[PDB]
Amino acid sequence: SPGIWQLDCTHLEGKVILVAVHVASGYIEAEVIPAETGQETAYFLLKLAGRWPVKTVHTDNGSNFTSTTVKAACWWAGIKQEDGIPYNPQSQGVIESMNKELKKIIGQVRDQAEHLKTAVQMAVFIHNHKRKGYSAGERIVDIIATDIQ
Amino acid sequence: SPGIWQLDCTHLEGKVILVAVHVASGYIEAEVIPAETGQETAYFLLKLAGRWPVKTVHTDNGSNFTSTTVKAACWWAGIKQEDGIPYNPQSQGVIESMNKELKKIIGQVRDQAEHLKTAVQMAVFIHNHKRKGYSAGERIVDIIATDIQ
Ligand SMILES: C[N@H+](Cc1ccccc1C(=O)NCC1CCCCC1)Cc1ccc2c(c1C(=O)O)OCO2
Ligand SMILES: C[N@H+](Cc1ccccc1C(=O)NCC1CCCCC1)Cc1ccc2c(c1C(=O)O)OCO2
Repeated sequence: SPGIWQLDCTHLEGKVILVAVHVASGYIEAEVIPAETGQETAYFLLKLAGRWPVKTVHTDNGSNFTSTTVKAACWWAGIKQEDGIPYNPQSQGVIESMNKELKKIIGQVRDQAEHLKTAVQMAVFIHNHKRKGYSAGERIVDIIATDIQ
Repeated sequence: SPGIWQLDCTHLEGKVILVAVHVASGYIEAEVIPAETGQETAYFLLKLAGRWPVKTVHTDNGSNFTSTTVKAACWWAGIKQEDGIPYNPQSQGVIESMNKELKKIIGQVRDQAEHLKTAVQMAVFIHNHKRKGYSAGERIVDIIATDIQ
């Protein structure tokens, strides 16, 4: 559970926002890319796993599950690559709700940046710092620290 | 000190590697950029502060210290921007040592990636996971968790 992350891809402004959610905390990392390719997804996972102890990734679609570049990055970084099949039906809804929340925040900051990627990072900042009581950023740190000890 | 980060800029292959070091842990984030500008530095700090509770940044040089875009990002993200003067002289050496270690790792993985940015992220991963004992990634989590609690 401390090491489990979920990939999520959403669209805005004719661009792609790639998101990794730390399932237990709701903490996120995200990036803007022109389109979701295996190489982009692989690179994003390499970045993520250098930053947090990523043990398992539930991929966002079967193309990234299949992608040999994504598999090579998971091998490199010591990540177990799994499917994202929502055997729990509430998984679909949680991700949907997050995409809607993120897009709403992006709208609230959109005028404060020229480039979409800036607004997305502002949205990541707000999402991770929002107290719900602890923030997602606080919850991820506590979960992993508990796990280390 | 859980909140204190130091910016560091180094060169390789005609490109710039921008590094943020969490001083208390030695944990790092890094990116490759064509050249160090106020705008790239501002964007890097925005990304960083969405991911970790950044209270203070010691900037790497007087141009990023002066930069109005860097100041606007520090304002946006709630970061106190400070100068990077090594009033403690052992600070110069620690960063120089880190740049040489990072470059060493980058050369050990350089053949495993076409693009420099990939090699740099592999080096970030290795650096943060290296046990010296605890790794830098373990230390940063423990430090911040203790601070929340
Ligand atoms: C396309 N190449 C192939 C390659 C080319 C040359 C040497 C080795 C390999 C190779 O397969 N290395 C194993 C891997 C190790 C970790 C992750 C993925 C693969 C890797 C790659 C993937 C994604 C990217 C890249 C790059 C890049 O080459 O820089 O740059 C930005 O997003
Ligand atoms: C240069 N612009 C000016 C701007 C343009 C339009 C609206 C507001 C502003 C504005 O100054 N907002 C205040 C901030 C300034 C810095 C950080 C947070 C808020 C911002 C910026 C900085 C660095 C970047 C960017 C961008 C971008 O516009 O996307 O893109 C990649 O690295």
